[PDB]
Amino acid sequence: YLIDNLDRGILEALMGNARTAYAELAKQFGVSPETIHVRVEKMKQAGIITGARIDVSPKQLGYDVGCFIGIILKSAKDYPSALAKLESLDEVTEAYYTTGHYSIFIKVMCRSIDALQHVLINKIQTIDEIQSTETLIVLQNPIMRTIKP
Amino acid sequence: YLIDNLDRGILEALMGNARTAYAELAKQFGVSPETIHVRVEKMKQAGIITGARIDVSPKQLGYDVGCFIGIILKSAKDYPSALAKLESLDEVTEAYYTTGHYSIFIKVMCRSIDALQHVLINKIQTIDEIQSTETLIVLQNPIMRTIKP
Amino acid sequence: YLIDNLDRGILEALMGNARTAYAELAKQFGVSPETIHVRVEKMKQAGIITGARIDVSPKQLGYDVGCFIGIILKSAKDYPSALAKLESLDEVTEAYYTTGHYSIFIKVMCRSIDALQHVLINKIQTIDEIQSTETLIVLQNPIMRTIKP
Amino acid sequence: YLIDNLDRGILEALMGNARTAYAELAKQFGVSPETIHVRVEKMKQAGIITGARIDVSPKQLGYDVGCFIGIILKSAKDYPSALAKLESLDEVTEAYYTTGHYSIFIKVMCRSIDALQHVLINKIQTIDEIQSTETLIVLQNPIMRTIKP
Amino acid sequence: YLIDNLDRGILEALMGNARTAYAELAKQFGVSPETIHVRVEKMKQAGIITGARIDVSPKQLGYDVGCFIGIILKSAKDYPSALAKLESLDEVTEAYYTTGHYSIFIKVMCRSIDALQHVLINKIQTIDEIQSTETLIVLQNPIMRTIKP
Amino acid sequence: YLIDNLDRGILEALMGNARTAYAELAKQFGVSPETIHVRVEKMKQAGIITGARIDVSPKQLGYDVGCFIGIILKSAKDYPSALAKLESLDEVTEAYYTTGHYSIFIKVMCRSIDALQHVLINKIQTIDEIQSTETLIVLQNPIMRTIKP
Amino acid sequence: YLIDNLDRGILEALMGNARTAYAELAKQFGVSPETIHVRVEKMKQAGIITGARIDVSPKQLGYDVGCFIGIILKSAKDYPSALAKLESLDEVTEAYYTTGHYSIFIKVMCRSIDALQHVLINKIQTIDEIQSTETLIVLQNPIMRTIKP
Amino acid sequence: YLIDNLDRGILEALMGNARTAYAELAKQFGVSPETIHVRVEKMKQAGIITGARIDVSPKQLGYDVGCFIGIILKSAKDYPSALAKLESLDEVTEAYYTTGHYSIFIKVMCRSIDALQHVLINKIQTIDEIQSTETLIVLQNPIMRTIKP
Ligand SMILES: NC(=O)C[C@H](N)C(=O)O
Ligand SMILES: NC(=O)C[C@H](N)C(=O)O
Ligand SMILES: NC(=O)C[C@H](N)C(=O)O
Ligand SMILES: NC(=O)C[C@H](N)C(=O)O
Ligand SMILES: NC(=O)C[C@H](N)C(=O)O
Ligand SMILES: NC(=O)C[C@H](N)C(=O)O
Ligand SMILES: NC(=O)C[C@H](N)C(=O)O
Ligand SMILES: NC(=O)C[C@H](N)C(=O)O
Ligand SMILES: [Mg+2]
Ligand SMILES: [Mg+2]
Ligand SMILES: [Mg+2]
Ligand SMILES: [Mg+2]
Repeated sequence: YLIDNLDRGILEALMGNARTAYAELAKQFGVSPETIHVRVEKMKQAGIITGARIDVSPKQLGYDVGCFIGIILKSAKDYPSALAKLESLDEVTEAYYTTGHYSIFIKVMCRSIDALQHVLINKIQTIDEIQSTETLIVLQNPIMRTIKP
Repeated sequence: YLIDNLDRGILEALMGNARTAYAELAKQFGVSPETIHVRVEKMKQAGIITGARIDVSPKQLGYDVGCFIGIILKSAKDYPSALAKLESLDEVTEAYYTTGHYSIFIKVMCRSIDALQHVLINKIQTIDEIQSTETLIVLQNPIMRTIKP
Repeated sequence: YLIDNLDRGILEALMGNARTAYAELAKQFGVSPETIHVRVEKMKQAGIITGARIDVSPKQLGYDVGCFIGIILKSAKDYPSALAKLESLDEVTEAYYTTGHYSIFIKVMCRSIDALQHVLINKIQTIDEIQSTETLIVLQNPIMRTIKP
Repeated sequence: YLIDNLDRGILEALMGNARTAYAELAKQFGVSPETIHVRVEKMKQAGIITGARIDVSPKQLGYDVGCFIGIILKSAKDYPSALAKLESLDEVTEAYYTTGHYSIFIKVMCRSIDALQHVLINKIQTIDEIQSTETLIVLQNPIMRTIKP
Repeated sequence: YLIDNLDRGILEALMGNARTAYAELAKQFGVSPETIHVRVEKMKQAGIITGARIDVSPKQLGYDVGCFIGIILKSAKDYPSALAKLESLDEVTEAYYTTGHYSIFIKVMCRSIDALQHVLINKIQTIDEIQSTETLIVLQNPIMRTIKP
Repeated sequence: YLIDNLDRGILEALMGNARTAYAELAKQFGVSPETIHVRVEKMKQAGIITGARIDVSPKQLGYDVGCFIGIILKSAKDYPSALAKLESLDEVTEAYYTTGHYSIFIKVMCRSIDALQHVLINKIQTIDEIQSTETLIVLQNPIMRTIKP
Repeated sequence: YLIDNLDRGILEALMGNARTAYAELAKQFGVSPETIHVRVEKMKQAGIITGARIDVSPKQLGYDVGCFIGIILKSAKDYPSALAKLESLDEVTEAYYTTGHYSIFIKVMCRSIDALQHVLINKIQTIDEIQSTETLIVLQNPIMRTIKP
Repeated sequence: YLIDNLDRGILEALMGNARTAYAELAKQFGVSPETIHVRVEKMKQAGIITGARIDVSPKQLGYDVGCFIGIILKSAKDYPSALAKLESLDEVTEAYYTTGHYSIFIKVMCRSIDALQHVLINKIQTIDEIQSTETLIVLQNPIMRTIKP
């Protein structure tokens, strides 16, 4: 699905506030309230727009220890089953199959280093395909934002 | 600012759909349409709720090359100045001060390897504090989700 | 257990000399010999004060080769049993579960490199969960001190 | 200064409790209350005994973040000057010149990751000799003990 | 087989264009069309000249993602059988037994990172002798040429 | 410029022998001696076909030491200037800007380790941008071949 | 066995030439031909002097490729048996149990990279305890000498 | 200068004992006392035989700390100047320009870790070209021997 500058204008608007009214964007882009409705709806079926949701701040919820963990597996064919075990875990918010040293690269979000220690040892490291982990503790997270379409 | 099980119930709901009706949640948890408005508003002044926005899929917008780049600097004191230069780059969506080998650990989102090559050489590696970069290219991103509060 | 500046004053005093008399600290902080007795006793049940002991110098006892060893295990779930085997060894004075490359990070204190070689090969490396060790020999240990509460 | 089995017997006792009575040890080993006073005093002038102090638990005093930091310098001759700057930092409890990758290997003791981040950026990495740091965060410290002489 | 400067002159000529006529090189080097024919033929039986072929450009055929992959095997004796499995794959254009970290170092030529991901996971990583891969994605390939005999 | 199965059929043939007759291929695929001339000529203006050349074996010409060298630079912005110096070296047959640890990844082809040592010290490492090199020496090169389009 | 400056004087002399006559050293150090005989003989039973032998030059015997190899074993307890297999090999001239990454660090002396390749693959890498090798090829060996007692 | 089986027979003999009699070797191989004198003398002018010297054991002379040090330089062109400074150090017994991570790979022979620490800091790391050292300490040296020609 290709994308007008009308589509981009809508996305910028609704990416900053989901509740900015379609009738205000019509006035703004010089189109009808109705095309705006339809543009948005095409982008939903395209899979571009995935939902409207409140954004939350994990830190102000007391997640003081976020980290990335590189997982090294005992053998590389083990990725699909390792992944299946990891995904059952709520502390794992992201996971990637990347270049470089690691088989899997994941983010886990934890409340304390005591919590992180319990997850590593008892939830992640017990996963039988896993030979080693290397976790990179976030001490500061100054930039967090979005693609600017 | 500590939260109770009503605060969580509200969050779980509005993190799935920003647009669900305060009036349904009132019926759901057995409370007043007005306590829900207020709880949400406190979490806002708390900084727990940061906004209501539509979520977008970069893949569907043609961002086929996600990467994490680890930045190593000429000397470690250089971190504030390198950060300042990187944050002006819109292709940098995230940045972390972490443990381990790198000074700064960033995500860039790009459309192609040709684009990514242009950004590395022209925008990132032209930054004068930066000794070397190591980019980890995402081939697969099977888990992307949120803290489940 | 929280801590006055009376508590800190006592700790500084008794951390430099266990035998500095309670009746001298009373004079010094303008309290009774009896509160000092009781402050110390609360900190003992708190677990803050762990004991009074003579400090010894391993070097003047002929421990010329101290080292840290990073242990890499064949698989990560192996930590609890590896640790249980290590702890039986008197040359292992410390052990840590850390971030980074190693599964376990330990200090061993030895008299000579001939001694260190015998321990590595015959006591540590015979531990069956262990795939590799990497030992960092201390050549100089210029700072050794304490948290300053 | 070489030690016999009376010297060890004395050490083992006073390393467990600084306060045990010379008079009990005399009865224990079958010697004079006065030879024990003297043996201890020689070990003191030998530098084998360095003091009698209370031991403190950092954890109970709220030091939840222990770490080892490996320091890499811009050039290796810089070791004496970097050491001098680090030793003025009270959060650095230990420092080693070791083998392997790092120029200086230090322990810092901190209350939180927020504190540790402040010390890294503001106190440690502002040291001008220092190219990069690599900090290993302690998640667990199951063995902490002494040479058993 | 040793090599005149006549041999080199012929090779330079025919390395730039296979179709440069033998009767033009005769004029050029002051020999007969017939020795040129025979020189070339000796170099063919020597194995120096391996063929005449059109050179193609993989990039203009839409190979946007070339890479090198370092293969680490579970055990080193495994090289011959790993290699035998790899060679069945058309995306593997080169392979080397090198010094350094890797057991095998290979080039694979792919159309997209989606393609590369499918090969890694399903063709290369399924090879049972393989413990890990590390792939170095080519972002730019500015020099590609030949030995200049 | 997209290609059909006639374009591939032509390529497969002329990549094996540049000299096979357009007239045989016409009979082979059931088309005109003249459409084959034209298809080839379009692929030429497309840049898909770059030439017809004889292939040479470096081994048979006495190049016993092939190597890949990873170049690390003093600062990453230095890549264009280091590249320019390397490309003047005829022993450098290939060069890549890749991911991972190195700034530039090159192939050099040499006759002996004595030669290779002379090139490293005298021609490559004299380049002023270059902090360090890491050369991977080819001991075996069992697969060398082409994209199979 | 402790060592006079007479002992050192003899060793320097006989280390440069085994055939420098005892009666010349007597004149030189102002002692008898007979003490010199006896000094040397004590050092032999001490094990200090191990033999008199011609020194050879491997390079002028056509050993163009010397190397060090770091051996990584599948598990660390495997050292004694790995070593026993290695020692049967004539190309292995030295072996060390060292700190750092490798289980065993060895020197092998070879005539060519073709020879080195055959040894690695067929003699060293077939040793079943071995997971990986990393070989450091000597390109230049400018200093080779002796302790100066 | 190529050698036959008489040349080898001579070498094998005199590499075991420099002092065995030319007259016994003549009887042994069935040749003239005089051809043996001559063969040896050619190998001398060839540079194959470099001397006859007594071999010494460093261990028995109290060298308990052998090490290999890998030297990394600030820039790679610095190799000739760093070498020149190192070769003036008598504790450096060997030095190599090798492949892999290090610029220079050296052996130092030392009596204690206290000595080795003094040499590193005061003699080696004071060399201004040197960014960092990595020393591998020998704990065991089970194989030490010669090419068997
Ligand atoms: N995630 C993976 O297994 C990819 C692997 N680290 C590579 O680059 O080859
Ligand atoms: N980002 C930083 O500079 C922190 C550094 N990687 C450390 O662990 O010490
Ligand atoms: N000690 C451990 O297993 C922790 C591990 N090295 C990590 O950082 O993931
Ligand atoms: N601390 C040092 O500078 C010693 C260095 N890491 C070495 O092993 O050579
Ligand atoms: N390809 C190999 O197995 C060689 C190995 N990486 C070495 O240098 O020892
Ligand atoms: N060649 C480069 O500078 C790219 C670098 N190795 C990276 O991955 O970021
Ligand atoms: N050779 C060994 O196994 C020693 C090991 N590399 C260590 O330093 O712990
Ligand atoms: N000693 C050197 O500078 C050579 C370097 N280690 C390389 O492999 O390229
Ligand atoms: Mg959102
Ligand atoms: Mg104490
Ligand atoms: Mg060709
Ligand atoms: Mg000798």
